[PDB]
Amino acid sequence: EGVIVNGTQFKDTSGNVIHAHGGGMLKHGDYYYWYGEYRDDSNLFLGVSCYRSKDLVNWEYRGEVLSRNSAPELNHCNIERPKVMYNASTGEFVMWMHWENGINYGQARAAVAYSKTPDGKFTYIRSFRPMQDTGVMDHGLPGYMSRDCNVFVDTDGKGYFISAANENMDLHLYELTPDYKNIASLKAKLFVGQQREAPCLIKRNGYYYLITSGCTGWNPNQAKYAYSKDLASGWSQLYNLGNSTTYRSQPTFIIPVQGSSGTSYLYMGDRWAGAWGGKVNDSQYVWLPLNFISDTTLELPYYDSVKIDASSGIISEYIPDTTRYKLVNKNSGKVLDVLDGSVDNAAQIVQWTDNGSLSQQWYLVDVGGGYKKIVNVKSGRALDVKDESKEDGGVLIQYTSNGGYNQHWKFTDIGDGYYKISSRHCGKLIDVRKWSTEDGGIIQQWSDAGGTNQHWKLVLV
Ligand SMILES: OC[C@H]1O[C@@H](O[C@H]2[C@H](O)[C@@H](O)[C@H](O)O[C@@H]2CO)[C@H](O)[C@@H](O)[C@H]1O
Repeated sequence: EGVIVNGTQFKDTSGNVIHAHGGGMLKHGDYYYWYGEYRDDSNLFLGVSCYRSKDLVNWEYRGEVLSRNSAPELNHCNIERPKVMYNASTGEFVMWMHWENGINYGQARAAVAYSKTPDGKFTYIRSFRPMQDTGVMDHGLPGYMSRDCNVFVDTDGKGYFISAANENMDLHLYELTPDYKNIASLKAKLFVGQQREAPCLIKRNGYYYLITSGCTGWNPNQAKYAYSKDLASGWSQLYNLGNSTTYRSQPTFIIPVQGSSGTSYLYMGDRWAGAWGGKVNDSQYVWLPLNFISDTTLELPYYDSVKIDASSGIISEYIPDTTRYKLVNKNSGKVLDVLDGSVDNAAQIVQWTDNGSLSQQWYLVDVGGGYKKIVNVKSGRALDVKDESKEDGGVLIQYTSNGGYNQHWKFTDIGDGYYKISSRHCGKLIDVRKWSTEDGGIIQQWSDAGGTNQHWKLVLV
């Protein structure tokens, strides 16, 4: 039962709430290590917890790899978004983070630590504003400002540290020295004046991807991403990821989960309790699979429950009720299907002859109220009203799950095993365009006209 429930606080094997907010993860040896920070009673840096696991669902407490006792300046300060990276050369784990006074946010500086072991007590080094010796001034103080940060290890073995500089208006990508413990140079300035936060740097197939968020404090916002063949330059524009609130969370880290079947990229986020006036320690977590439609097209769907099999390297949606269904039209006798049985995103939904194919099989996931999710079997995509249309003739397609109301459907029994499937967005029924009775008939959205082309029978398979 390797299933995770988003919007909650995961519990470790001990039965206690996991506290690794704004944390990250590292895959070394046979274990996945989850680092993170958490405040105390005075909302100050208490410690950087570390959790270990092989299945990525059951986490074991390993203590604080970093504490407020590890250093004199760690006593009364703010530490958030701590990330850990491994060095093949040295053989030691280097840890980066964001440091503040605890009184204010004027000291936008980065902090560094390291240890010979992953779950061992780290030794704090120093806190500083990158390029301090260069003499450069960034808003009153020497050295580039450094708040929200993250680490990345390239294929060539070069370490990288990224953080928000120039009052969180610009992103600075710093190249680290071979030891990962110092900054070697300023690789490039990314997305200037665009004010992107909570950056996550990853790589797939010679393509670098940068998942960022907006700057609106606790309030969740529209997450975005970009790609490039080179870190120095060639970066694309910003493309929206997830919904308008990133499913009520903020991106924190993204790691490749490799297994026998292949590689599935895992997304980590934080549902900050600050949104509803709660303390940082009451923040929940949101884990979702990061899917790659193409080298240039990314997808971040929202599953209320996610199943993970680290061994095989598969991250997909968890369906509570695996019961398969066929939706047969009363008028045509055809069943609900996907055009050309495609698994592509935004694929047109059409009616087709009952041929017992996968494309014609659908799950039904309850999502509160009298509404449900109609999910295709051949493709985990959900039945969706294109562009959240509220007009007659509005085409229906299969799209990535995004918790949108244009993906919620209510079944209204009309008798004899037939239903009127209305959308939650406007209330219009699933309709076969122009009363079509042939294969390829466009499935659309239309007002309840009492027509038989709007009536569907639910059949178990
Ligand atoms: O493309 C399908 C997709 O559309 C979303 O609606 C978007 C729409 O894509 C976009 O063109 C428009 O500018 O904004 C709409 C929402 O704000 C749906 O949300 C999604 O479920 C899919 O249907």
